[PDB]
Amino acid sequence: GSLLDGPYQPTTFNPPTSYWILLAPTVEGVVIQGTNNIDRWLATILIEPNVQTTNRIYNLFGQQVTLSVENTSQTQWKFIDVSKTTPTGNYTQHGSLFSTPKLYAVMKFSGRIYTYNGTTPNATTGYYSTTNYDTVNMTSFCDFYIIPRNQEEKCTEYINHGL
Ligand SMILES: CO[C@]1(C(=O)O)C[C@H](O)[C@@H](NC(C)=O)[C@H]([C@H](O)[C@H](O)CO)O1
Ligand SMILES: CO[C@]1(C(=O)O)C[C@H](O)[C@@H](NC(C)=O)[C@H]([C@H](O)[C@H](O)CO)O1
Ligand code: NA
Repeated sequence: GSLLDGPYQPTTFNPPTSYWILLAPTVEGVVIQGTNNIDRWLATILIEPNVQTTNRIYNLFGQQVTLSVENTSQTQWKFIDVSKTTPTGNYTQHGSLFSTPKLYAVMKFSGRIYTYNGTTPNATTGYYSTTNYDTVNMTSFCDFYIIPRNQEEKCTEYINHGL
């Protein structure tokens, strides 16, 4: 199709700005990570339905990181964005997406990293103001597609309803 470039394999890349990276993860874990190497170490984790509060180990930027996570949703998977602002600091959790299709998306745009949050089929976009936003290198750990920002409405549709 002429709307969705891909699919592409898991890879390390520095995407251009104004492009949504539509991610299609399979199992629970780290979906994607990215950093400006300065003041933003950002990642998205996926959690299966019905997970009571527990510590889990995630491989973030080549080290084991223990995070306290939960998914109280009985039916929906949970994407959590994870952020630390210093290389030696702690990750905090933001912009949860409760999802049935299990699709996620990320974009570098005007000073920010954009992702989706809320509850499908009514998910919206959210953002993280990021120093040198355009330089952020990403590693996707799952298959992904590329869709232009001018076609954002269709990306939102996919987040909410699936492919
Ligand atoms: C500072 O707030 C947060 C965070 O890290 O962003 C919010 C998050 O909802 C919470 N997670 C749970 C399951 O309660 C978490 C842990 O309580 C804390 O990190 C202990 O490690 O604290
Ligand atoms: C400082 O304000 C903002 C920002 O980055 O511009 C506003 C933004 O709406 C908010 N996004 C979400 C999804 O929570 C974000 C994060 O809480 C923070 O960046 C985590 O470090 O904070
Ligand atoms: Na999010």
